Amino acid sequence: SFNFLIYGKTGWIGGLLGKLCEAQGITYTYGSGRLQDRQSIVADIESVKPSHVFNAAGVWCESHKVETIRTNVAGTLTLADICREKGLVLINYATGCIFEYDSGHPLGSGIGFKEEDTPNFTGSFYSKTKAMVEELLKNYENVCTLRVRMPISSDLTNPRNFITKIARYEKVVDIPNSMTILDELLPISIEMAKRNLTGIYNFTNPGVVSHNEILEMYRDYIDPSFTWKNFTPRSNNELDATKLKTEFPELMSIKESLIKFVFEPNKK
Amino acid sequence: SFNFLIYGKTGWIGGLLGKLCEAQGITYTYGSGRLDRQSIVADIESVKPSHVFNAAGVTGRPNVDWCESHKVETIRTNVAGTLTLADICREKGLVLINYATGCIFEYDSGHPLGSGIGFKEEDTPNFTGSFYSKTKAMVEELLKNYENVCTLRVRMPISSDLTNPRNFITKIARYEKVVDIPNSMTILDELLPISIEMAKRNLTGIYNFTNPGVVSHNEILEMYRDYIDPSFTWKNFTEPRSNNELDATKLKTEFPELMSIKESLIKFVFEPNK
Ligand SMILES: [Cl-]
Ligand SMILES: [Cl-]
Ligand SMILES: [Zn+2]
Ligand SMILES: [Zn+2]
Ligand SMILES: [Zn+2]
Ligand SMILES: [Zn+2]
Ligand SMILES: [Zn+2]
Ligand SMILES: [Zn+2]
Repeated sequence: SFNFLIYGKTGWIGGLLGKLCEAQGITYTYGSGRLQDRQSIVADIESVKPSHVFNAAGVWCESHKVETIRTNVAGTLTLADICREKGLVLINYATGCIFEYDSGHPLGSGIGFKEEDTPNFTGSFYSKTKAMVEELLKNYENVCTLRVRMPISSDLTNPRNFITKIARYEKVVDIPNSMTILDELLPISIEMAKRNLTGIYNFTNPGVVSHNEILEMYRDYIDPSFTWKNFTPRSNNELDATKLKTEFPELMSIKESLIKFVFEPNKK
Repeated sequence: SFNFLIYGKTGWIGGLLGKLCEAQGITYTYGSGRLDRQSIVADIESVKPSHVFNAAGVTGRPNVDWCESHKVETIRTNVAGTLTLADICREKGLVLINYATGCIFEYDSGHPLGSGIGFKEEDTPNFTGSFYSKTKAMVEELLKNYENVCTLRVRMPISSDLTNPRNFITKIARYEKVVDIPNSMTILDELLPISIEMAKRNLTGIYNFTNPGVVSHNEILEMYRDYIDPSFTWKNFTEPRSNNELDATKLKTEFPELMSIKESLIKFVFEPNK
């Protein structure tokens, strides 16, 4: 009944999805093909005959911008199109870092950006390009787009993990941010496929956390001797968790979720 | 020396291009490939072109309903296909002449109606409420990253062929009332040859690609009347389409012989149709 075609095997979310699909006992296969060409994708689909498809491909000179366009724009739009022609729900792993605190959603307010909102942080190429694709993907009834931010998981060896970035910085800033606890949200995303959810979902845990709060948990739970300094353009914001929370009332707030899925199992 | 790969034989400009290459003795070929990399990659190796022309659409105001199937259809060809084509050309060192739209700008506080102040290449599209408009702006902004691509902003394209329903003149001449707004416009008969020359000169970046100056719908209809049908009649509105002027400085500097709409209209469109 359930059969998953997944793109991005050499990737963080891609790999974790594979391991998730073992322990869940779900049939899955990693897309051999390349997003850059439609021929590949059509083949994979017709060969694998998937019920759902997952896109975890992806996450500035010309060469690297062009490369990103080829995979994040052309490629993502092509997969979306094919999956639509075929009737397949496409889970599209994307970014929430296209918003930033502003006059209508001020730092410290509790008012988060909603799914329906216009991306207000689009100066950087990556940010703009990500906003462009998200806007375009709205016209694809089958696509479900997930706004992931500053992904964190239970494994601190991962240089991509946000906690291990912050515990490395010389000085750090202290700004509350919406973040994605992978261990919790990734099983949730799989459930979203099963329920055939589509549209945009902010895909962070509800509530916000700052670097100081995360470094405090880090010192207490995993290195009691740890020390950091504070400062006496990146994205900072809250995403509104309402829509994702309505569909998934078991979803945990960040601190509470950092404690269970990340810090308690790494205690030392 | 020259060998052109052209996309869009189906369409207005793409058809016109082919005829110009015939008339000028330039070897050209229309691409079989659907804008499917491998399909395009095949064309480039089969044709071994010196330059590539993307007229894959759409010539002018298009043009149907904006439902999902229709929006998606433009995204597949005008976004993913155009970006795929630009990519392959860039990898291969090939210059790509991309025919596109100027109808992504609108009269504003800093470029007011009647001011003679026109939008520049560098300017940020300010008319992007509608899907088509936002989408073409997106692609245009993205194409800025492909140094081999030459984006041309064509507005309300016009031909000496007054029988062609795509021609802006015959649209307006066939309508009951009309809006009368000064606009920048493109005389294909004059401007299409120039685009062949831009390719020859390996030009790149964005060019506003309308004739210098503006005409209103009325100034045009009056010329229709005195040149083709003196018995012609029309009323106005007393009561959203893109209305703007496009700065022609950059195109004129590169092409001094470029004429303004009115004189270009007279010479290319109306006089050889008396
Ligand atoms: Cl708002
Ligand atoms: Cl400006
Ligand atoms: Zn680089
Ligand atoms: Zn980020
Ligand atoms: Zn809001
Ligand atoms: Zn137009
Ligand atoms: Zn200006
Ligand atoms: Zn280069």
